Amino acid sequence: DHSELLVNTKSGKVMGTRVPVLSSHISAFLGIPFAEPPVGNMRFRRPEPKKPWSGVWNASTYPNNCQQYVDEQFPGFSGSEMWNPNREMSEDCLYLNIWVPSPRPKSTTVMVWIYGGGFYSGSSTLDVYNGKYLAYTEEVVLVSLSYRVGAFGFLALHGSQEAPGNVGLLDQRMALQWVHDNIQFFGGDPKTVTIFGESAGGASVGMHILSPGSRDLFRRAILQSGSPNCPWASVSVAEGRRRAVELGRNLNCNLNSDEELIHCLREKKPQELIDVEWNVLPFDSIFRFSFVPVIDGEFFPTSLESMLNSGNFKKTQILLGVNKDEGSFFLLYGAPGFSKDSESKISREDFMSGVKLSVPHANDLGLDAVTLQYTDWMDDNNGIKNRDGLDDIVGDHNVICPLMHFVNKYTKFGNGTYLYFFNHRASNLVWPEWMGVIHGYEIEFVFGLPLVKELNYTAEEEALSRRIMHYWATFAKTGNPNEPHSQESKWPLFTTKEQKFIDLNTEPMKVHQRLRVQMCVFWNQFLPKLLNAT
Amino acid sequence: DHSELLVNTKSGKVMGTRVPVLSSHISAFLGIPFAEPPVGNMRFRRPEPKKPWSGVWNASTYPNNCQQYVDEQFPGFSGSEMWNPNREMSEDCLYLNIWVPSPRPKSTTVMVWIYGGGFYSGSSTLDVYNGKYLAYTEEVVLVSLSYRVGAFGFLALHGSQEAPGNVGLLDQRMALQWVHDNIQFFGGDPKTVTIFGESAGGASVGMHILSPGSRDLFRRAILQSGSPNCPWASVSVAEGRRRAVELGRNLNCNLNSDEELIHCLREKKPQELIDVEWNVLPFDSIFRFSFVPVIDGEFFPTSLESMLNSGNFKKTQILLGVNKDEGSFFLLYGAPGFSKDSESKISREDFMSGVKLSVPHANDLGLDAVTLQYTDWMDDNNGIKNRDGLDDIVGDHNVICPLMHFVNKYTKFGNGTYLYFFNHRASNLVWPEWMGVIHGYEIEFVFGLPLVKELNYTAEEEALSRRIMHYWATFAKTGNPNEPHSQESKWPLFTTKEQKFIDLNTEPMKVHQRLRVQMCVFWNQFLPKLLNAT
Ligand SMILES: *[C@@H]1O[C@H](CO)[C@@H](O[C@@H]2O[C@H](CO)[C@@H](O)[C@H](O)[C@H]2NC(C)=O)[C@H](O)[C@H]1NC(C)=O
Ligand SMILES: *[C@@H]1O[C@H](CO)[C@@H](O[C@@H]2O[C@H](CO)[C@@H](O)[C@H](O)[C@H]2NC(C)=O)[C@H](O)[C@H]1NC(C)=O
Ligand SMILES: *[C@@H]1O[C@H](CO)[C@@H](O)[C@H](O)[C@H]1NC(C)=O
Ligand SMILES: *[C@@H]1O[C@H](CO)[C@@H](O)[C@H](O)[C@H]1NC(C)=O
Ligand SMILES: C[C@@]12CCN[C@@H]1Nc1ccc(O)cc12
Ligand SMILES: C[C@@]12CCN[C@@H]1Nc1ccc(O)cc12
Ligand SMILES: [Cl-]
Ligand SMILES: [Cl-]
Ligand SMILES: [Cl-]
Ligand SMILES: [Cl-]
Ligand SMILES: [Cl-]
Ligand SMILES: [Cl-]
Ligand SMILES: [Cl-]
Ligand SMILES: [Cl-]
Ligand SMILES: [Cl-]
Ligand SMILES: [Cl-]
Ligand SMILES: [Cl-]
Ligand SMILES: [Cl-]
Ligand SMILES: [Cl-]
Ligand SMILES: [Cl-]
Ligand SMILES: [Cl-]
Ligand SMILES: [Cl-]
Ligand SMILES: [Cl-]
Ligand SMILES: [Cl-]
Ligand SMILES: [Cl-]
Ligand SMILES: [Cl-]
Ligand SMILES: [Cl-]
Ligand SMILES: [Cl-]
Repeated sequence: DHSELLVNTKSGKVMGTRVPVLSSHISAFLGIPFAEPPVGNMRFRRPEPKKPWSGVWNASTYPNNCQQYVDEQFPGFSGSEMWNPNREMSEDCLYLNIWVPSPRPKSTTVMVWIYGGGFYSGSSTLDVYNGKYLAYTEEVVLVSLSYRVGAFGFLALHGSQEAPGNVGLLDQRMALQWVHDNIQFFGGDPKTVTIFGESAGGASVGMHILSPGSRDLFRRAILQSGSPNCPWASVSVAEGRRRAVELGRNLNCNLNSDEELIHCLREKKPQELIDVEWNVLPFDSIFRFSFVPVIDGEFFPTSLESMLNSGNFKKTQILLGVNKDEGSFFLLYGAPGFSKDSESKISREDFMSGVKLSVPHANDLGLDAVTLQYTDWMDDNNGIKNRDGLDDIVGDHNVICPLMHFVNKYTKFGNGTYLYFFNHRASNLVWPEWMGVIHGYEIEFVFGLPLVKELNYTAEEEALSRRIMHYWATFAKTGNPNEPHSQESKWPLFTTKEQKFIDLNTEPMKVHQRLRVQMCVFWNQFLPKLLNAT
Repeated sequence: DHSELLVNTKSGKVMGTRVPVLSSHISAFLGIPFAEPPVGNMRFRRPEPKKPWSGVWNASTYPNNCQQYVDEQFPGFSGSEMWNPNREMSEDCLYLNIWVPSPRPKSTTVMVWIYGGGFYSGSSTLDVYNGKYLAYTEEVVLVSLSYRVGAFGFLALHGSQEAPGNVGLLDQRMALQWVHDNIQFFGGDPKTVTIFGESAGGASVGMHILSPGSRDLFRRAILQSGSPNCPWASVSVAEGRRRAVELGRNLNCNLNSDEELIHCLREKKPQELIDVEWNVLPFDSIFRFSFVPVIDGEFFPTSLESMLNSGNFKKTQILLGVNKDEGSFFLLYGAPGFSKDSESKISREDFMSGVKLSVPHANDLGLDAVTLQYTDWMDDNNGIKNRDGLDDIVGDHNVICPLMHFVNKYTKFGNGTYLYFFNHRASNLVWPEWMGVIHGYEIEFVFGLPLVKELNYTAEEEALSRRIMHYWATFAKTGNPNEPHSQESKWPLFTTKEQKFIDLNTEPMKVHQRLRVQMCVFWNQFLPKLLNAT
């Protein structure tokens, strides 16, 4: 072993690059391969382990981003473009990135990031995901993986082995297997790996907790604005098949057999599958994505609900939470009456159009039930109330209530739960005020962007980012976000009985209980009973 | 014409009695017959007009009270005994009472009182109904009628003419016909008659507004805590028949034909029918009575809802309202966990037992819907919240929301609506504090008991009674409760658009809007759609 930027792993030697960070420096090994390129006849198939290489792998520059739908609703606007691929797109995209403190640690806490983006998009190379601030400030080895999204990672024709489904989840598991096998050479302790992600990434984290084939590969888990049981996170095998066939029908494919269909889908260039991706959804809806995990009986033994009830899952500690206005993004992009440069005050007619779009699987009784629940009939024509009420409908149904069901089911068997409610609106936010604390905007605090002066955050925001980075890192390290024997206020543990949680903002810590119970009893207990009876 | 206490009517001469009232005096003609005694083969039949008499009728003492169930839940307790018959009970009970100012007016405003008591009880002779205070203070001719209740006034075997149903309503209409024909001789103006009643009496008033055969007999209407469309106020002809047959089955009657059944029921003494009256209800329930008006296609042309929608009803002015805690009486008497001498804090189990009892016709989804709606899940085990929530369930479902539906349907076609919310708890109340402002306790203010010193009301309460007596009387007289060109605050008119109403207490008048819309949209629009779909 010669240099600090050279590391010999079980797959071959890797050469990194020194990176500047807050007046200091650390090491980064970017673009390390963990699977063979899922190209050609490999498209839609399970990932294959990367064949070991001779010589030295150049790990000094980020890798390609997986083929995905690109958002151009607001061309040039940073608010939306900070999420788009910032590297060239390619089906050859299964790589991982590692940020190592300097000098190289011997056996320190490890954190693996799993990006979100509704399983149809996402990149490990985004600026808000730069792990050098976290690695540096908290001295953890920070890993960020990648995984096939869209049809590429989730086209599902159950029964077939050419496109069984969930391969994007299997891509994640292989990156986690590689971390388990090689993170030691980078100074990481494979027995103290914490996986964390946001949105589809948080749902993924929860899916690795559930899937028996993934449990042994990590120690602890953090989930941000995502839960495995989210209504948009999975589909039955019948629906997945139905959508795969419909995708084929959009490309004038032969539909006589799975082989015919799959072969045809494999002959198409990437952008061709992406171009008709959204045409397969079964309803006019928001917060619904075409290709997602399928409850196959393999990666997922049984229905998610029976697994949560039987305690059929990994038991450990978890730290999770949600943002105050999870729904605003999805209404801005597809609900009538909402627009980026307007206060978007909503009319009674658009409110109702929005309820229909938000609970696509509901019948009329169900739609009325929802409307009754979120309408102030003492002032039903208040455009701001209609807007905010619709925002909460989308956030409660799609993120918060599903996470609260998961939190409650998990706590009965887990070894420690820490729940947070993130409600701070960034001072340099480019989105309109009506969107509030947006889906995905706690991430910048988790990765420490506020400590970077040029980004223009207030001093209190830098403080908030530090507390957060330290809660996350201390939790990953010990199973508890609080410092042992500290003076600071204690984030209390979430219990079945007390159900406490804390707010996460620039104000002095404050503890609360039963996060949105009223609305969540509606969403998790009532509405489903109603839909199953009618 | 010789004396002030002697009056010659179209039915014969009547002799009254001078009565003392607040240091002064007035005349009272008590026990005037308006129908032939519905005795013997007359039981269950339509009322027959009283055959004119020779000589002078002694109208100096109250008449008998109709045969009815007598309440002995709290023997000796005034709170419950002030509602029980205070005269001997008899099937010979169709009489009316008149209080005439002195000196006798020539043609003044007339008010006719229709007592309540769920159509199974009630008397025109109760102390809280003494009309001398109102007649005196407001100089109106005050009439109080009587009508058969229980099986006697509402046994219904549609198709038959021996017991067609609604005869108790027909008893009321005949008393109103007699007032139309003879009130002139007592100084009353038959063209300015206002009918008013509480509970079943208020529902009756609304039924006379609906029934084309009753409309021409009165000018205006006042309804207190009752509405024709209340869930307990009527039954289909099938259900009435079903209950009449079940009553017969309780007395070991022959059930082969209506004639057999009716003849048998006619051979039984009164107390025998009363003794098994409650055994015919179809569900374990509260706020439900055995024999009530039937939607027969005669007195009621069509369903109450289609009549309200088509505007098929008398168009005039109406003044109506409800009390703050309508449900407490019915929970005290039959819901588990409630008792007279306890604070009655309710357990989650009794709350649920109570929901079942309160919405007897509901399936499980419906029961859950109700529970979800009235449960504070942030503190579901608060015994006081469970108690009060259950109180509102009973009041909203049985009185307030049905009245608000009626108010809204009526206003689209009426000539003026005045709505009130009575929320003052009497200072000398003998019932426990948890019952609040009880069903039936605004009556004592409407009849002016507070002006009687010996009854122990505060000075402010005497003031409240006077404003109320004067709103009622001024409304009966002109169609508007407000004084023309007055300094006092104005009770605004209730409109389809603004929906304003006022509170009625000892505080300075205050106007509000949309009385209990949130809960009433639930009860009037949502729940029924839910029950009709499931
Ligand atoms: C997490 O699991 C640990 C170990 O399974 C729990 O610690 C045990 O707690 C019981 C009760 O105090 C003791 O009898 C054992 O000796 C403990 N083991 C050790 C090594 O500490 C711990 O209580 C669990 N924590 C939570 C929040 O459930
Ligand atoms: C109650 O009815 C009366 C009479 O039908 C209404 O009075 C009429 O109002 C219109 C509009 O102002 C006038 O053109 C008529 O000349 C009025 N008639 C009389 C004799 O006043 C009155 O508006 C109605 N009130 C309510 C509250 O609906
Ligand atoms: C590593 O590869 C990148 C590819 O563009 C190149 O820019 C860089 O100079 C290379 N470094 C070495 C030592 O190969
Ligand atoms: C009227 O009848 C009642 C019946 O008890 C009696 O007390 C009263 O004295 C009678 N008066 C006359 C004049 O008949
Ligand atoms: C990761 C993000 C945050 C918002 N921008 C990115 N795009 C997207 C789409 C869906 C989702 O749930 C989450 C996301
Ligand atoms: C008239 C009263 C007021 C409470 N005491 C009398 N009894 C009774 C029963 C039912 C009802 O709706 C109303 C009543
Ligand atoms: Cl920097
Ligand atoms: Cl779903
Ligand atoms: Cl096929
Ligand atoms: Cl489709
Ligand atoms: Cl859309
Ligand atoms: Cl739950
Ligand atoms: Cl929950
Ligand atoms: Cl921003
Ligand atoms: Cl802005
Ligand atoms: Cl930023
Ligand atoms: Cl909940
Ligand atoms: Cl007196
Ligand atoms: Cl009903
Ligand atoms: Cl019969
Ligand atoms: Cl029965
Ligand atoms: Cl009962
Ligand atoms: Cl209504
Ligand atoms: Cl209404
Ligand atoms: Cl009292
Ligand atoms: Cl008391
Ligand atoms: Cl009294
Ligand atoms: Cl309403």
